[PDB]
Amino acid sequence: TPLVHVASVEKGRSYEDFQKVYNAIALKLREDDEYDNAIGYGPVLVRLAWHTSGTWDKHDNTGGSYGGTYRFKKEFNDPSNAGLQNGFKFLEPIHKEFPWISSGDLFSLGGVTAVQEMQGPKIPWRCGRVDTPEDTTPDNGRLPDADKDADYVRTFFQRLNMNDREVVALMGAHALGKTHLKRSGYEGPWGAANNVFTNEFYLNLLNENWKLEKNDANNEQWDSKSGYMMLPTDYSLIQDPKYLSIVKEYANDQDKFFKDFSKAFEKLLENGITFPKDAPSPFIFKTLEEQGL
Ligand code: HEM
Repeated sequence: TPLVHVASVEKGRSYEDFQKVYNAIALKLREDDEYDNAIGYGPVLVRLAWHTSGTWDKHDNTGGSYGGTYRFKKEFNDPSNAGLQNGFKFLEPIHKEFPWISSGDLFSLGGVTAVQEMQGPKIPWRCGRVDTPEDTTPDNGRLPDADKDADYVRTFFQRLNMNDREVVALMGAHALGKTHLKRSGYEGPWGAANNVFTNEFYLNLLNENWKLEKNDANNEQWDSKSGYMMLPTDYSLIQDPKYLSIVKEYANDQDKFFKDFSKAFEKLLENGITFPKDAPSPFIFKTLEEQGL
């Protein structure tokens, strides 16, 4: 039967403590602006939060964000995690300054901070993930393949307890960053902005003229004359009629996408965690801009 992971608040800590950690992440995001040809660390931090959470298996409550297990070599050397060492290195000085925060809390908070600082929706966030030992590290192979179709995507996300709307909303994070050939065997950005969180992914899927091509790694990807790309799994969202309707909805309603993304992303980051009835309410952090910082 499933493991139980009970959220336990870092001793004596409250909203103000976590806002300080948020602020340190946000300030470093602003400072270290030349990483990845001036994209900055925002996208890789979102990907780190997702891959550290996305190992979860609803059937037995293995993997997931709780244990912060990416810090162990089996997980940080997962071929699916290639490049995420950059997000981990970014977070190192943060963890040094705030050694009291758990690894799971830091990885998930990095993702929340990145989305909000890149002008995305507010993502409520709860503390209390607790570091678990090396033998709790999930095996490689729990993160999704990119060369597959809509049926694969739908089935895959059932393991994370996500439905069609939640899947399409989550994939909207591909507005951010790019594929890097040496990391994943795919090359190129999904859009123009790269470090601003918008509904551009959906607009690009629908509005661009896509050609199925082979990249320099001999893998198929969909390319547009604008210099954008889509993975086979991204493109599957417009091949499947159920996914397509949701893509159209998000392409035509920025607010609805923001709201749905926020819920799904929080859910992703919280999967596998039992919050005590008297745990604090989720925190909604202010951006640097909102603070006048
Ligand atoms: C079918 C599901 C998914 C597949 C197959 C997939 C696959 C990929 C691949 C192959 C890359 C490129 C890695 C590289 O070469 O650097 C990537 C990047 C990225 N992924 Fe996804 N992904 C999926 C879902 C998601 C989700 C649910 C999120 C978050 C909500 C997400 C966030 C990101 C971000 C922000 C990047 C950019 C990373 C960077 O620029 O360094 N992805 N993904």
